[PDB]
Amino acid sequence: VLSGGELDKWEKIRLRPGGKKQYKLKHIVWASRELERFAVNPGLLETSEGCRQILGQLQPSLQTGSEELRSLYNTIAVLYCVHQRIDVKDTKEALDKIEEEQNKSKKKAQQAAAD
Amino acid sequence: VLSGGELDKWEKIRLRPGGKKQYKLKHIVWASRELERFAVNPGLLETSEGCRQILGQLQPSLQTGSEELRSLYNTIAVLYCVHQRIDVKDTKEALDKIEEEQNKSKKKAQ
Amino acid sequence: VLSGGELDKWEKIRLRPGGKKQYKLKHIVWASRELERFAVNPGLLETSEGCRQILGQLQPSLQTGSEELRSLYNTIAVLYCVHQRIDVKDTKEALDKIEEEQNKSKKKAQQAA
Repeated sequence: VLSGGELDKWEKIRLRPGGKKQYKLKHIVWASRELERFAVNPGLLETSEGCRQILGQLQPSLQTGSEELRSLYNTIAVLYCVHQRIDVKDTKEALDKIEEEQNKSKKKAQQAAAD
Repeated sequence: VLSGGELDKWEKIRLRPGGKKQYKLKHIVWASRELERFAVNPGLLETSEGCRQILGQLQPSLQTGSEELRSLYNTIAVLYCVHQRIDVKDTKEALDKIEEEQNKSKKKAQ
Repeated sequence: VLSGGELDKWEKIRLRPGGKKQYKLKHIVWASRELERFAVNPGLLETSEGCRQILGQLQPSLQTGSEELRSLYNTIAVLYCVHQRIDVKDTKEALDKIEEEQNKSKKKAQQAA
């Protein structure tokens, strides 16, 4: 899933914005076997675009989603930023970074639109 | 999920349209554990809009849907009505009560 | 799910084109157990329409689906064809058939209706 080097980046990211706990290889194994459970292809965790796709399939369920699902989604958000080379200090910065990413492109959509 | 009173109602409602058996405490718990089985939020059973979001989430998987899914759908349907103080005597009523309130949404929406 | 003649047709189909292995009884059973797990009604498997409805539901998940889902969808693709008396030699022919119908009705109920 992660290059050693992505792993090194991963293992410094904190689970919560000021927390002492950090992401670990066990969180990737979990996320992979979780996706397996929900019949999503865990091989997808190995590229940015994979992760982008998974997040899109899970995005809709977020609202009514239990914290086991939100926990899965967020793990994959952090992974995505890691594959993307987007520097984050914790999970929330991951999610913000992804959002302000979408919001930028969806403007360029509106803006490419009137051409 | 339910206050007593709210739960008093619940416990006289019959599984069937017109059969003898009724709604246990045990069915809410089941409904809760089903939801987290489906990674859906169980705290949603605690509110009417909550049950209203769940039913909306579940409503497309229903036709093709298994007996457990349809069973989960129907008790959350009843939960909803009891929650909504829109009372009823069986599931079928609670279900017509959503088919027929949903139509009041559609006829008054556009 | 299948009737004897359907099951002769079935146990004569292969999983891959010039392939050796064909569809056993074990495949109908797995797919039935798989569907109940997916909270889908296994009794749908014994009709062309139900198989149809299961496939249209599964289809959006396919692209990011695991091999378990991909294999669930393929068995059911084949099962439909059989219920339809469509003469598909392997799974590949099964899935283009599913691909043929799924766009017929997609084009229909959007640009006709």
